[PDB]
Amino acid sequence: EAPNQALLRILKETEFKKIKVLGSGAFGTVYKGLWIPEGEKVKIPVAIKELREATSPKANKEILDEAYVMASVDNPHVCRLLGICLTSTVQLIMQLMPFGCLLDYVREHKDNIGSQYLLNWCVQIAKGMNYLEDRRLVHRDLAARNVLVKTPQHVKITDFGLAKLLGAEEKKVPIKWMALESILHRIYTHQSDVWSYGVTVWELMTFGSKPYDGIPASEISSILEKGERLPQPPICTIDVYMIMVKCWMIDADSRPKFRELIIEFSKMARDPQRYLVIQGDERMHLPSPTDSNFYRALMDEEDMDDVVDADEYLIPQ
Ligand SMILES: */C=C\C(=O)Nc1cc(Nc2ncc(Cl)c(Nc3ccccc3S(=O)(=O)C(C)C)n2)c(OC)cc1N1CCN(CC)CC1
Ligand SMILES: [Cl-]
Ligand SMILES: [Cl-]
Ligand SMILES: [Cl-]
Ligand SMILES: [Cl-]
Repeated sequence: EAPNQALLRILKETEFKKIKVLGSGAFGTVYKGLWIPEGEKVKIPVAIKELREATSPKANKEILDEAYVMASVDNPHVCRLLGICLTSTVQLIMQLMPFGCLLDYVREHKDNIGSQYLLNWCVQIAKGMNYLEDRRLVHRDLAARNVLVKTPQHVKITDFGLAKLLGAEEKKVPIKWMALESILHRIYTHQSDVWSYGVTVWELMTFGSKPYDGIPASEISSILEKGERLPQPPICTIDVYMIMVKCWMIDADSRPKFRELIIEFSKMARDPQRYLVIQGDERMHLPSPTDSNFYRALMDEEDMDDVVDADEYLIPQ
């Protein structure tokens, strides 16, 4: 295979300050924060994923795998890794996605989310996945909770901790998002991801409902073998639902390519009303502020005159 000449950047902990906890897990905490590169004179809104514990070697090995992958990708719909910090525990410094989970987002704003937005998120997510396929990368954990929202206009994929190379046979499980071939055979492929992509498209079409809700995960393998699938969402045209259903074929080669899913949804986003029926589609506004005022309250700090988003902070430094 090709040599991987990604640069891994090492940051001083002095260069950045934590501001708020975004998420607390066992063995990890995620901070909203600010980062000032050294001698740069720019301020960069970051999220900082840190391990509370000392190893936890398996946990420690999993965070460095995640940094390895994230450092090795460059795409507008994949999340950037800015660098790592070699403190008592290892920290990942990544671009901050100010609007959070796409999952959280759809539930919080379901009454103000129009068809153009849904169709385009579908297009972008596919594009990210297609980029990962291009790089021979299998995500193995696509879901709406792992898609982050930079602006309402711009989502990016994330959570590469489980990400493996194709055919790697590398050393909880979501289950509901998992292809049948993955549940029975621990087989994972880009077309395995295509399945998870379908379940994600479903999660968005229902504004965040739980797949196979009230069904125990142990049951699911039998359900999918019988021929049962997720129901057709209300807002959902047969055309869109028919796309989901093809992602959920038994024969993974018959499932659509991410290459194709970009094209299909892209066409639908040209006439978004014809493929998704949303009550009051017109008087729907989703607000993205780009003002220097906007960043505060968050990281209220004081003066954000020198903010640069990660996407505008490029290197060779
Ligand atoms: C639905 C959970 C979520 O994503 N909440 C969230 C996310 C962000 N933005 C953001 N930007 C960059 C990163 Cl790396 C993360 N990571 C992150 C944040 C929170 C939980 C988990 C992760 S992670 O996927 O494990 C990463 C690989 C470490 N997040 C955000 O920016 C403001 C705010 C939120 N939330 C958290 C939940 N909160 C209500 C309790 C609403 C806003
Ligand atoms: Cl500082
Ligand atoms: Cl966490
Ligand atoms: Cl500096
Ligand atoms: Cl970058």
